[PDB]
Amino acid sequence: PELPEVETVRRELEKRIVGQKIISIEATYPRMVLTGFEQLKKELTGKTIQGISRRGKYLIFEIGDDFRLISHLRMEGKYRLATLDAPREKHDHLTMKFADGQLIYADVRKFGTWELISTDQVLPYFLKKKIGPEPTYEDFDEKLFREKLRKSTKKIKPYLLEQTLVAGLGNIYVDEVLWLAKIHPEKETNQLIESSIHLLHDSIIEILQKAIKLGGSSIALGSTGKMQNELQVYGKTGEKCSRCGAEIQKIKVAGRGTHFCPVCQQK
DNA sequence: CTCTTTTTTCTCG
DNA sequence: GCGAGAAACAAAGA
Ligand SMILES: O=c1[nH]c(=S)[nH]c2[nH]ccc12
Repeated sequence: PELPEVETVRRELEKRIVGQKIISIEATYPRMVLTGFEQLKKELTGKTIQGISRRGKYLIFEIGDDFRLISHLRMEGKYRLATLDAPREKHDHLTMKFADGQLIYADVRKFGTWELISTDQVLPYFLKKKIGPEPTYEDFDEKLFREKLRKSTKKIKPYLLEQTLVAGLGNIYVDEVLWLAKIHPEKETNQLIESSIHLLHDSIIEILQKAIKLGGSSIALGSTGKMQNELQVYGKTGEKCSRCGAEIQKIKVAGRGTHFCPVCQQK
């Protein structure tokens, strides 16, 4: 999941578990709780969920006044709300039980993580990760963006994926964004001219906000997304580009599968 | 059978 | 510092 999917999950959860007292917490895979499962179980049991926030691709459960549970879904994490008598499925790892249902985390690849941290440590947590601004007009300052691009000789796609120029892009939306901004994924950032950086900036915001409105891409909470029907290049190798009669090509860039339209995305 | 494919952190040179 | 490659892991396809 990328920012749009995580935000969809955040919204569904917010409407359903906020106000719910945690009756108990159980784990078949305690190892994904990086700060210690027993400590998390002791601290959160009996607490009421106050809210759910999000920063980049990170889910943030506000639980009691003084704790936050930072959940990352990584590649295939999935939450669902189930009745208490629901049967365990093979890749279920954690469950948070309420009086009238339960929140189950499942993750085939076991990459997802939970971290318990205190409220006044949330901002420091994200500062230490150097997570960039949220992809909104109010937060994503183009001027700083522009100066960071001009100082680097990194390729634009992997640099955007680092989450430090701006938060929330992953492989799908970085490919869509670069297609929309007519930029080559291996373009070195210091060769980007001002007008391209401007288009890149706005496209990042516009694509991510559109995907949020369409409830994310779906290829469980957040499983009713429609953004996948609007994808222009990701996973569409060999099919025609929607800007010219060329075909989508797929290459490897700094380890990632990369879909782009050669003719519309020259350096 | 082998090899490759699908977020973030770590290692090595 | 850097970039490349691999690692965490499971399942599927070639
Ligand atoms: O290289 C990265 N690619 C993605 S998708 N997320 C990241 N976080 C930190 C580094 C990276």
